[PDB]
Amino acid sequence: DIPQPIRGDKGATVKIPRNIERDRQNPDMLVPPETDHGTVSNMKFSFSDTHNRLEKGGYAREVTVRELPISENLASVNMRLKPGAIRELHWHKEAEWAYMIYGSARVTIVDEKGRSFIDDVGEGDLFYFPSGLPHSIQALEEGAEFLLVFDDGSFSENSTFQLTDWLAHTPKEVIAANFGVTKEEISNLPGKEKYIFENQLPGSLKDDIVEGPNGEVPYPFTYRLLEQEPIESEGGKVYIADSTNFKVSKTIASALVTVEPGAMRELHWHPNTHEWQYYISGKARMTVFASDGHARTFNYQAGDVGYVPFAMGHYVENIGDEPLVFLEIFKDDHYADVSLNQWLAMLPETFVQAHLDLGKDFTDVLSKEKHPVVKKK
Amino acid sequence: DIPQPIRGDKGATVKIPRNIERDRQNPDMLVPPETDHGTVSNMKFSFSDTHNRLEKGGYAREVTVRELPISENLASVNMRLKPGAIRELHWHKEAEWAYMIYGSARVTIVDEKGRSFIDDVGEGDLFYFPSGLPHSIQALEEGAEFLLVFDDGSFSENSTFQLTDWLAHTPKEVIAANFGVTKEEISNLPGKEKYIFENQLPGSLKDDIVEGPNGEVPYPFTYRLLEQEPIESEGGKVYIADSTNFKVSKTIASALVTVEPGAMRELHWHPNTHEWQYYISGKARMTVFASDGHARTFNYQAGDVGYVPFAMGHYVENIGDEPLVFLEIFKDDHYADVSLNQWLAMLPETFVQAHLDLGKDFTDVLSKEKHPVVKKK
Amino acid sequence: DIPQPIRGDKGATVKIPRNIERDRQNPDMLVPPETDHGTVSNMKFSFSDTHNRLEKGGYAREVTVRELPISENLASVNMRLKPGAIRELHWHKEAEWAYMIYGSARVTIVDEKGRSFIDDVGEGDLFYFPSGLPHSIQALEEGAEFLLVFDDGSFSENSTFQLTDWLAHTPKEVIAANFGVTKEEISNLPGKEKYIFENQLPGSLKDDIVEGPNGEVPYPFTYRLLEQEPIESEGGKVYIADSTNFKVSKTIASALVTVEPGAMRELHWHPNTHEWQYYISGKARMTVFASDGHARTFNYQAGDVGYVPFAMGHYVENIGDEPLVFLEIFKDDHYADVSLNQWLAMLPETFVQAHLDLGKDFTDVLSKEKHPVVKKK
Amino acid sequence: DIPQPIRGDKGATVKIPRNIERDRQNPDMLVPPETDHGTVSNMKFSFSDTHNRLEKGGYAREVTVRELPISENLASVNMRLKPGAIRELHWHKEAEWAYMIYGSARVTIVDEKGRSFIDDVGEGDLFYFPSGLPHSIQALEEGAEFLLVFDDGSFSENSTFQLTDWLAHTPKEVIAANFGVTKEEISNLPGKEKYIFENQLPGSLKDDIVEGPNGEVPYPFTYRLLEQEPIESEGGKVYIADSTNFKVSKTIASALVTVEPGAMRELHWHPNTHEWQYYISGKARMTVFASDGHARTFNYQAGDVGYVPFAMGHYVENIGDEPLVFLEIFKDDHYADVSLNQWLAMLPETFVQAHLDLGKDFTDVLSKEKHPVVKKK
Amino acid sequence: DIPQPIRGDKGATVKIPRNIERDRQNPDMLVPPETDHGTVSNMKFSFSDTHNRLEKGGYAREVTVRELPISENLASVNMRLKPGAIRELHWHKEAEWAYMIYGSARVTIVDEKGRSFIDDVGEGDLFYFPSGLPHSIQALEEGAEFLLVFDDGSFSENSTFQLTDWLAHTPKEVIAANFGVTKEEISNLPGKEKYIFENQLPGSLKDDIVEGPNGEVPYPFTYRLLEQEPIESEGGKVYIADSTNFKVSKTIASALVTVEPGAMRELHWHPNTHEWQYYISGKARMTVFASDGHARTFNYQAGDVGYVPFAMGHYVENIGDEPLVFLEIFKDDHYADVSLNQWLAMLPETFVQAHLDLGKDFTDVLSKEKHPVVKKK
Ligand SMILES: [Co+2]
Ligand SMILES: [Co+2]
Ligand SMILES: [Co+2]
Ligand SMILES: [Co+2]
Ligand SMILES: [Co+2]
Ligand SMILES: [Co+2]
Ligand SMILES: [Co+2]
Ligand SMILES: [Co+2]
Ligand SMILES: [Co+2]
Ligand SMILES: [Co+2]
Repeated sequence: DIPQPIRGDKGATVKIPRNIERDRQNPDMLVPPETDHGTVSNMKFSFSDTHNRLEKGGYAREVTVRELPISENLASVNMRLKPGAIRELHWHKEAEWAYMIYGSARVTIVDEKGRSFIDDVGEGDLFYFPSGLPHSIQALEEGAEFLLVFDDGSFSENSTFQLTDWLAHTPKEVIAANFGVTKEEISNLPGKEKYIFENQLPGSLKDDIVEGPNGEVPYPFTYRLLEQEPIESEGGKVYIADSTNFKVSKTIASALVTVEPGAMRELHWHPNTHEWQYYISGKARMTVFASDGHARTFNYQAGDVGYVPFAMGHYVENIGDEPLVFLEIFKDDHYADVSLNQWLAMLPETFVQAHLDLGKDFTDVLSKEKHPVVKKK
Repeated sequence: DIPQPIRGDKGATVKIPRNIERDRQNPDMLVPPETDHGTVSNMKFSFSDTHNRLEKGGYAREVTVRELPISENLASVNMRLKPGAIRELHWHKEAEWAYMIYGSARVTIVDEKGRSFIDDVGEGDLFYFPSGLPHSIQALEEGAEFLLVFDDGSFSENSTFQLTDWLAHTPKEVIAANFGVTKEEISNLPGKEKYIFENQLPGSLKDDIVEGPNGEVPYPFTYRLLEQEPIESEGGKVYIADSTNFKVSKTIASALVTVEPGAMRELHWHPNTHEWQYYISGKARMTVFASDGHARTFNYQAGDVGYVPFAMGHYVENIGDEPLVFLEIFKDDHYADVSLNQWLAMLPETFVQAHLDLGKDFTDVLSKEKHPVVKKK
Repeated sequence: DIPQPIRGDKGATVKIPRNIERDRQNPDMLVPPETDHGTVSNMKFSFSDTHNRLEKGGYAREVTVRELPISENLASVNMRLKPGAIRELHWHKEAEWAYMIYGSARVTIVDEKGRSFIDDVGEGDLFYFPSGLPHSIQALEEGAEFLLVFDDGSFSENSTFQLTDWLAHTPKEVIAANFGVTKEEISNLPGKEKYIFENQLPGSLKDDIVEGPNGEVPYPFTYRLLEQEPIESEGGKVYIADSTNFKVSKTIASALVTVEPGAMRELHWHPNTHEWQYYISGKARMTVFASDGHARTFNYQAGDVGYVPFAMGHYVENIGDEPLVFLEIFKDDHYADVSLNQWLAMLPETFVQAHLDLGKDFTDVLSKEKHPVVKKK
Repeated sequence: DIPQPIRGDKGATVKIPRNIERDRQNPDMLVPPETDHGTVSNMKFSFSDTHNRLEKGGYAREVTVRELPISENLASVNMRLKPGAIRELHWHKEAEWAYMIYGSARVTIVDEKGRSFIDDVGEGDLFYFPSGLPHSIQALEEGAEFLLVFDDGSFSENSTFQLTDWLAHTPKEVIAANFGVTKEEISNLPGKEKYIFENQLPGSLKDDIVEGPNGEVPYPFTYRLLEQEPIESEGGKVYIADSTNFKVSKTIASALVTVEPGAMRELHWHPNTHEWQYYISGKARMTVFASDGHARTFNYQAGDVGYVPFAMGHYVENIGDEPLVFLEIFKDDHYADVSLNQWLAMLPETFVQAHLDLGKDFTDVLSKEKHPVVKKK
Repeated sequence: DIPQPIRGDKGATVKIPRNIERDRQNPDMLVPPETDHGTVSNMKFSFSDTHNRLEKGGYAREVTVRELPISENLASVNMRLKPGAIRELHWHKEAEWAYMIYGSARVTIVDEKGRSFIDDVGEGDLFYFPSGLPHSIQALEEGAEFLLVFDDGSFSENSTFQLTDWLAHTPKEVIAANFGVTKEEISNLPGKEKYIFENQLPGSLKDDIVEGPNGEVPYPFTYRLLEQEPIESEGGKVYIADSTNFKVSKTIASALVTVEPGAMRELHWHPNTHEWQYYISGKARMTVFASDGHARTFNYQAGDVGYVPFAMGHYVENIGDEPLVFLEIFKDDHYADVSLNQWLAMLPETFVQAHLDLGKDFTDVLSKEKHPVVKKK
């Protein structure tokens, strides 16, 4: 049927032309909980509402601070590559973190000491490129689609540094003198960037490996997140990757969260930094508690970006009949949360009861072990 | 008698209605030293000039960047609790540092790993809560009055995150699902925050201690400052607590300084960061030397906040007949100063004489040992 | 007696060393009204808490954004001159408005067309100097003390442009070529600025007037504020000067308000801009209403600066037994206010009743005429 | 002859009065490479275009963010001292790094623990003073001329903290009480700063050394850069000093680069931070590649400051017949670059060929060893 | 000969490699007047130090806030066109003012009511294009070279809105629907912008004029500056154009100043706004007096930009043997200045004497008429 912004005796039918589809995707916004209050920034933006850059070989679209101004420290690109297609050799000012949602791809990277790392990634794997280090992505036989996250909200991926672009804007005399070749020998350099371009499939990983007088990199730039043992609680699963296990990932900590229907990521906050979210699949609502009696609830589904400013209280509730699967990203060297449940369980029961005006029947259910995802009884 | 802004042949009597009381509290402002020069920001604000928030169980008032704009990195709350009264369980974005001026109180804190620390503090003790970590304060039988310092000037304590406020702005369905209880069971949750509230006195410390599967915290969140051996020089005493002795205090370094009458905190500066001051008792003047021939003198007494921007030269002189007692606060992992006296004592005497146009009779009195507080002969 | 921050069952006695004199000056800050709520910036500062610059012939002290950061658009100097003493010929980037509180002075100004205006100002008169136009102030037989207001909060009086300072930092060859004289004829130029200097009394005003070829200025730069007919209401008087009557005063609108014991400047706000206040004599309290359930009360007396950000609700109550006299200053081309009383009086009484849940007995007292100052019955 | 802004069919003769000398110093600006494109900030400023402060004993002139706004993190002073002349004892907020271009000088420094270090420096030596630590420079028998670099673009050296200035603006009573002497004994203190002043030559280094109860400094504050073994490639030499070899230099990394005629600093970028440059001798051009098809070429010669924002591609080409010698400065704890040549040499040749549309004849010349300076064949 | 930074006993010879040619251009910077003091921003930049954009038909180079950061409100382009060459139809956010230094050009503009103005401008004429109004410039038989000034310092000429660029980035279906034509009829549209392009000479002005239904523009967009009567004084001429005579020039006031050898633009300041300068021919020095004892002298010659922040004192002295010709530009609706001479001449002579410690022999030379340019006697 047709939803209306009505809650008990409050609200009214909509009398003007409206976007009923979007209203149906945002039931907790058209009709917020009575417990919402006050001004809170927007914490939700869909990749479907962004310009998609189409190239021969795939596409790329972004959610940055220009779409979602609350997220000043983190931005993201949803990138797709056809089989064999190459995201051109390049670098940026920002560090890059990635999750492989679909397919597989080969990455390259050269570090500051001239050492190369080349590796394949599959679904559920991560990669991380430190700031300034040059890299590439090439999709294998199935193609690839993945999420890139960059540690500056102002990022733009029409504005990174491309190999062929650099050369196209360096005097020919200089390129020739740099390499010890003639101007003639470099006459066929492309006159513009490629960005994404089609290419034949690469050979075996084993045959791409390049040996150097500087040795192997000390830590890999890929990580098999789904092959780790998750934190398992009743209604779901949590896989964490930060700089304590994925060693190179110094500026980005991540978690992949799965929430079964009827379950929720429990009430908690982060005492370290802001949370940036991407919703891979499913449907959720989350209330952000902003202090001083301020709270706003948001709805999310596949393709949405979410956000929770530093230290604000939140939960993520599955409100659909399918699994809810989302990433949590933090610009920091480690993941950390404080669980509301565990916090109160570790305090004297009389003290908690004095706060909450509730009795022993509440404090008895408190648990001193942390269960990030909990399921309704 | 009635003081006038007159110094030698300079200045004149006041001919308009005036605040004679305040003028008497500020003799070095109504009549600055001839050596003051140029524009310098205000470095002085009284808690008596702030709004006091009164609650059942005590009060709290603050000096922030909105009162004292030079102090952008540090703000402070003067908080008072009646016996048994509780400063409600809460958290903030800022780290918190505290000094117990009067009475005693019990604190609680839970860290990111779910480990609890509960302890009593008495006069002269400190506590420190890292950013984001939740905590509480409850005054014991004498009540309590203490100074809180927060590591962001923009702090406001009507704007921290309260337990009952968070719950009051979370949908009931969500609270019930989070804990595995019915909406009925949480029906009596307060509909608003408490902030400070009255409560019966707590039992023994020994009986409040809560055991956990995550073990004890690695370092205590309280510190007995007055039980340490002070640096002792002729006219006073200095007790320092930074992250090298009070291990958890990573973002705040402190010193409690006592200056006998006729004595002064010697000429020095800090090569690391800004100094924030609180005057516990007594009366002082301080000249801040701001470079480029700029200097301004300020007066201080009990209840005043003071400040010295990064690297500016200063001293703190007791100008009353009682002990002068004040705190120095630094947003850094350690205390450090450069003493003017010791600096010059460690340089060739001819070199110093060449600078100062003074002879061997001056350089002979220079001391290579540091005496933070010196007494007039 | 000794005031305590106690109101019924709220609050507690002060247990730490305190500023009792300042507490007596701020009773509505030590014990605010219970209707106060939430974070509001400081709206109060005393000239007695500022460094007084003393010179041969008088003094100058200032309240600027460095003292009162809410006041970004307006700054003030309290300046005193002994008989005959001269505030040196100078100019600034800011426009300058002034109120003569004590004595009398001669002012000079030259405009952009090379025309001069020279006039005497006594108690209750104003002057106004448009931005960048050069001027001077010289006290007459009685000396002078006055309040200067500048239309930028970042103002400093140590940093305006002084005549002798300009000449001291111009090459002697250039000064010589500028006036067609030799270097020797200007060798006695002061090597530095004077700022304020002693001098004999000037002669009669009529013998100082300088005629020239560009004619008289079109509008005077002085105004006799107390010689106008004030708005008189039950408990006081209001004298207004803005660009509509004091024609040159384009960037500053002003009002002098007198409030008898037991009276108040009524509840109102300004739809145009911020209010800057100076308290000439008497004792006051004001609550600033900041919207969204935020309000904060402040106390003021002789020598205090006050402030009310744009559109915020306020009243100014006399809480002493002597008349309360203050200036209201606005950076705009006219004075404007909305009176709470007059506003409701101009609406249908039943509409007002539906809002306030009061009856005809309330709406019957509302007045359609504006009475800016009302007296307690 | 007379150069014109003409390149092939583009540009035109200059028809207005012009600066032919400067045009001759900037041939790649009057006539940029065709490969330049788009808006790029200015990356070049000459010390010859700055105000020189002359004192008895030498001079000092600066290039700061007020001259070169792209350089917000780094500023520089070119300072000259006559034999025996002393740069007065002082300190700043910024850390200081220096290179001795001509002559020799003695430095002093006292650290936070009261330990002194006194040492001589000669041509090609460096010194580094951590922020806030007080120091001095005195030229020996040949005099001295050197480059100072400060780690804040906003630096000004008329605004650092001078010993005699501090004392000149401290009340005499306070100075006397600080040292335990009479006001009489300090009567001859200078009434103003000296900054740079003449003085007789110092005695032996051995006789200036001052012994302390706090021991020797753990790491020296001077460094003999030219006595280290340089990285040697075909057309030049690179000497690097960062915090890994010059231990105290925590915030500044440096390299001195020598480029023979016909040679160039190869194409590279820095993945860590911005580059600041000083051209000691010779003549160069450099193209800064700013991403998104933006590139601008600049010319440089002795006395010029240059700059390369974080991660932008660049090279430095000798375009004269003398050696090109320049400093590269980075605000970071280590030097790091990525060499374009080595980057591509460490990747599969087919992959590189696919990017560049070039064959095996290009990829064969790629070198896996880094040669910072390369010479034309 | 070889200039050295030596003035009497102050300064020393330059011991490091140096830019002797630039030093010869800046003698009052290598050896400033002793009356100079303190930190002042750079007020000088050369067009010769900027990247010259070369196109078929001419060139464009710019001085913006990225070159001269003190100039935040005004930027400039030196543009050259060959005979018949066209600066492509375009518009910008900034208003545009121009002075024709060489040759002649045809300009077009269309206003907000759809009315067109087309006119020819020769040497010494101005044009002005209000913000956002579309225009073009086309050189006549001689070619043209001119100075453009834009009322925002952040301007870039690579980033204005070009006709063909707009069409190139609009969907072909939309362009077709916009004009009621087919996609094929617009297939020959340029695929990119032209910016500057060659073209045959236009015909007579009379045959270019386009009549339309909205009528003639009310005020012309060109002005014959050199055909007005200048202010003539002893050593030169001043021609002023602002909104009072050149009616459309609402945001830019201008003056062309000619100063004979041995003459100077007298000591004055502007009470309204900043001054931006361009030096057309000749050689000058100017001291900018910045208040508080700060002043700095700069040298200028043909091709230089200069600046004087709001209200700062200045003069412009011809220091060569040829006439000195420069533009003064102000972002305001009128030109205004206060003359130091005229100012003092309009005050009582004894008041002036008391300030300057000079006698009647000085005040007797003061002139009540403004002479903007004075000649050395
Ligand atoms: Co990338
Ligand atoms: Co979270
Ligand atoms: Co707290
Ligand atoms: Co200190
Ligand atoms: Co004035
Ligand atoms: Co008002
Ligand atoms: Co230094
Ligand atoms: Co480099
Ligand atoms: Co244009
Ligand atoms: Co001028």
